[PDB]
Amino acid sequence: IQDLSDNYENLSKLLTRYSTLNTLIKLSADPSAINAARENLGASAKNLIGDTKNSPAYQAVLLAINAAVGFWNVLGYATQCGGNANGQESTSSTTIFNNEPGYRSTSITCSLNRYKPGYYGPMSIENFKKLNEAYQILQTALNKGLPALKENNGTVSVTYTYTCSGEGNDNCSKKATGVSDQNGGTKTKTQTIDGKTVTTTISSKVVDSQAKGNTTRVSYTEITNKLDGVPDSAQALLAQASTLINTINTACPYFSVTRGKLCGFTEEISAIQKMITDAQELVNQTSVINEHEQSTPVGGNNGKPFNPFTDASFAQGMLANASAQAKMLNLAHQVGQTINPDNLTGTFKNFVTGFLATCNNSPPGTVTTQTFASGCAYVEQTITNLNNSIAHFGTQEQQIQQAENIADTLVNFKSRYSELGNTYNSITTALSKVPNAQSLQNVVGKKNNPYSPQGIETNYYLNQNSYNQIQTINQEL
Repeated sequence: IQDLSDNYENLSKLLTRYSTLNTLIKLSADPSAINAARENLGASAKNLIGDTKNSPAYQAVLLAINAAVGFWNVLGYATQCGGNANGQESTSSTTIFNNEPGYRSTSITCSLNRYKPGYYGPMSIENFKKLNEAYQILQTALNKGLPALKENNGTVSVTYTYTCSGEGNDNCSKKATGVSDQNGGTKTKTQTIDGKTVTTTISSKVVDSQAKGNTTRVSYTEITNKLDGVPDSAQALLAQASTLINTINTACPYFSVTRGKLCGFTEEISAIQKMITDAQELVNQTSVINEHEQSTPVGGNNGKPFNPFTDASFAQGMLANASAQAKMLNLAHQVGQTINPDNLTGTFKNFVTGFLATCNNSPPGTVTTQTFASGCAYVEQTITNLNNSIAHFGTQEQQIQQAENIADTLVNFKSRYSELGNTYNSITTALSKVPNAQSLQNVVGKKNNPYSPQGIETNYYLNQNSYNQIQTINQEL
């Protein structure tokens, strides 16, 4: 019998594929099972793109965004910045950006002079402005709340200010800001973001050192930026998060809390770039689902019985729909795994547990004097809510898998049905090589079906009892 262990192994493996294929074939030949799977796809799609708390897709998008914001909240205060316009070194230019996580301040001050901005040096004012604008947009949208993935018409208004002090400072100058007058001029432009018409209003105001309220006693300009109609959407915010982390990686400025270059946090930046990319690909799947609705009846709803060989035009779209939902769930889990401290070690884990997933500072998008050196982007809570939503989606995931399997079977029905017969033949052959042949031959059987109009000439059967015994013997050897 010990010489029959490979025989029972092959027989057990074939019978499992036989039963799985047989059940899948019977499912995909049944219009009621098909319509139940198509109805499940519609409901799980509505949850994926319509929910917030209970959508793993939504939670993963929020996590990728918050990891980027929290990364800058940890390191922004220690980041060296300064200089003049177009990355030129400055003599005595002090440029302060408000609503930024500075050291014991709600502002980051850029006042490093006599050093040219660049890699491993100070971040240029041009790069900080690019960084700051994305930071303010993200924080304002996160404060309002990221809408569900199906939402394409949500907007926010974003307002932020920066001041220019010191002799020779051309950062709040006209060619930099492109206004007109600096003491009272204002400019209204339009910049189309993600297909949205965004109205931008830039204002300039000069405050001489003599003025009641100017406790700084240092003649300074103030630039106020007002963006109207900024898209608050998954795709739009992921692009802003991409701009934030990539501006950090591109400028790679010097920092000192340890000291070095910001792009030296190579593990953190690689993780955030991957999470943003995975989240963007996750969001891209919504249009695949949108263009493949499963609501309309199929079959199987005409005069004659459903034929899986000819009445399965809908299967390709059903497969694309289920494929997109499975891909959304897998990518959502991938975003969690990338940043989850339980999967990290060394310096990367210490960064997440000690800094990114904490908050010394409170509504989302809040900048306080204690924000610095802390993530303050609810990274810890979002990881928990993402994994909670994945567990909540377990039943729906299973239904997506079944739908996927049914749709894949219908697309390849001729080949899958033919594989079922070939598997039956390999089983009967393998049965002839196990001793005392006429004992368990009941395990598989087939009957011709002439007067059956589904185009399926042969029905395949399986003795669940004899199937069970063969599996136990296989387990015994």
